[PDB]
Amino acid sequence: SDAKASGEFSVAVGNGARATEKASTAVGSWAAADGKQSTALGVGTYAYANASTALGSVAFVDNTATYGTAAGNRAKVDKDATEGTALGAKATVTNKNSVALGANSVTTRDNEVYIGYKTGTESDKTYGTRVLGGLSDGTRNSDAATVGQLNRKVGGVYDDVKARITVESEKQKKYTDQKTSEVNEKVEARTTVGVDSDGKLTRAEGATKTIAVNDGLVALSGRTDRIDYAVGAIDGRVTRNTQSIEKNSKAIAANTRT
Amino acid sequence: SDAKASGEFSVAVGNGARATEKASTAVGSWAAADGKQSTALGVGTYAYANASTALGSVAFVDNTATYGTAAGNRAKVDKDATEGTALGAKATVTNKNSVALGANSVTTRDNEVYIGYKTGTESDKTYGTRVLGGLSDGTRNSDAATVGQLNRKVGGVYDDVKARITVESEKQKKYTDQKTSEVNEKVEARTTVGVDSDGKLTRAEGATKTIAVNDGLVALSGRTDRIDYAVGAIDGRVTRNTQSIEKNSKAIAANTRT
Amino acid sequence: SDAKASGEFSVAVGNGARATEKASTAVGSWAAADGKQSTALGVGTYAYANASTALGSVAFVDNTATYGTAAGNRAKVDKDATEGTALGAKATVTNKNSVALGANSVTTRDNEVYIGYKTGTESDKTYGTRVLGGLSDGTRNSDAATVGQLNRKVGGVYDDVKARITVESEKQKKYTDQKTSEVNEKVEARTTVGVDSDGKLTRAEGATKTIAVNDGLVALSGRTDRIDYAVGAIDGRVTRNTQSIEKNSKAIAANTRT
Ligand SMILES: [Cl-]
Ligand SMILES: [Cl-]
Ligand SMILES: [Cl-]
Ligand SMILES: [Cl-]
Repeated sequence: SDAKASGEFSVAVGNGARATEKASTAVGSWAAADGKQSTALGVGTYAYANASTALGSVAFVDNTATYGTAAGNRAKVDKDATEGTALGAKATVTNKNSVALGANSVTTRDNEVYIGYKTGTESDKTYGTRVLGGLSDGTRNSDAATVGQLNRKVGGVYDDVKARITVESEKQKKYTDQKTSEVNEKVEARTTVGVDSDGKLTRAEGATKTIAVNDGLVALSGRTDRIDYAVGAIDGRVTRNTQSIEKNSKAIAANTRT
Repeated sequence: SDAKASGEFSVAVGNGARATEKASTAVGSWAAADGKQSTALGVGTYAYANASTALGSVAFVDNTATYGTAAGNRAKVDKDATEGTALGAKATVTNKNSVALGANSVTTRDNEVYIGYKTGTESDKTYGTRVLGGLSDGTRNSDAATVGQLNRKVGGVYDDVKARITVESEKQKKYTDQKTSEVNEKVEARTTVGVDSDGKLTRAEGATKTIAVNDGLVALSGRTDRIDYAVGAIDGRVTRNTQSIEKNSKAIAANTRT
Repeated sequence: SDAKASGEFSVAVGNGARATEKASTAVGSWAAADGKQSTALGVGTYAYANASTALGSVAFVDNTATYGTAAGNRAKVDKDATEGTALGAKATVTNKNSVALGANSVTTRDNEVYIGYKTGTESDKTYGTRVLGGLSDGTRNSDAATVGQLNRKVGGVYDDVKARITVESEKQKKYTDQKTSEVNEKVEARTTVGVDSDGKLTRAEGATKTIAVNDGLVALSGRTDRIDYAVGAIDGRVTRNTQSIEKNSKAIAANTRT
């Protein structure tokens, strides 16, 4: 039917191609550039929105998707996805200001770059994921962190925590030793007595022989037992002496004359 | 005025289009491909640098930006941005070997991929950011780390640290018990005495009754008090007996005759 | 020789250009679009595979690389790299369903986006890396984590671990104090005696003066020494008294008459 270049500055090349708005360019049979400053390249390629660019056969930018850019066979920026950018065959942008990066890629949120993709004939999953490589370590808060950075950051903190736990355990050992020692000092100061050359108990301070207070008590109690017996035995003797003395006095008096 | 294809192998299509260097291609009214192996597609699209490619109306590659690639309406690779790549409408590359990815995107450093973007009519911020989705977990040090990886790596270390702190606290409990027990063993060994059937103090080892050394001392001191009194009382009696005996002897002698 | 548009819906523009399959479009001298729905733009640009798109002079998609998309001077999707996407001058995709993003970029794995690149005249390294900026914090497990997130996540756990170590050290202090105190209570209960107004030993409970059991034992042993001497001395006296009494009795009897 065409080619028909009806817009100002417009160019249309190929059978059926049409460029119908100002500054539109359509190149490829049946391509259509129906937006202002729109560009369509390839067969059946449609750049319908203002400022849209569709590159590759059957690439598509919806007429509502102002500033949409689609590159690759069947790459698409869909309804309401203003400023969408689809990069790769069969990539699809369905969100504003987002990027579907890679063949078969999709978008899921606005203001997003998405590198996951519609899986084909072999996955139970709806979307597959892509590994992202070739990164320098991020420096800014909004830079991507690498696996290397993650490991080093986590490893460093892990070693620092190991180290702190060590210091604290040593502190607790030292503490218990000093606190336990305090009580041991008291025990030692109060529970021993020195023993003399002749067995006399003395202050433990700088003494040759040393014994425990309980042993000293047992031994001293034994001495007391002996003394206790003797005192009772002597008492009996003294009583009998007294009685005999008074009996002698009486007899002396009787001799004298009573 | 044109179209003018003056370079070797050059092609120019559209009113005013020009392709002026070897292997240049300009397609679109007023497009210009002025670099060697340069390609311009769309109205007013300029590929000025050697090996530059500008795709979409008003896309632009500065003549100094050798190897610059710009795709999307108004996408631009600017002065000195050699090997720049602008992907999306109004994307701008101002750094060497960098990529402005997405509509409105910019670059800030050389050797950078940048997915942040010039914000429009509604932000006090100069640049907005984009969330990046669809990643497989990175495996290499220069791979991107995912949120999933970050959480699992940090969570695992966190649990490991919990576990270590537990082991160490239990070690400190066990330690204090054993150290505190040592002193308790000493206290117990030195501060008790066994008590006999008849009250005799003995070694605490395997004794029926047991008392504390201080109680034993108090009780033994009381016995000593009693003995102390008795010894003094007996002494007085013995003194008086002696005096009476000597008096009797004198009287006996007087009876005898002195 | 050409231009030759021999495919259905095909368009070829430029000397030697050829579009030889259904829905193929070749624009640029010596360009070739030899795939179904293939599109080649620029001088010597080859879109050989079905559904391939090659944009920029010398851009190339291998005939086996179905759905390959290459944008930029010399950008290439190579043998067997089906669904490859090369974005930037001299970018090369050698893996299925992968993206070489940026000038000089490469791919290393299938299902990968790669932003590292072949270094040129000044590196001993084969591949350079690119910093990735402009990210919003990831929310999903497959979102990219930012440096900001990594730091905050790691910092928060680090503070939490600090805090836990503090609590546990305080627990160990409190524990040792209470356990050490228990033994101190026992020591104090068993190792002191009260001293009376008149020196009498009593239970330490609510006493004016207090002394240690070992000191009390030493002092009590000294009293016992004194008593021990006295008992022996008194015994000698009592023996002598007895002997004198019996001698007096004998003399009294002799006086009486024996
Ligand atoms: Cl005694
Ligand atoms: Cl006597
Ligand atoms: Cl007498
Ligand atoms: Cl007489």
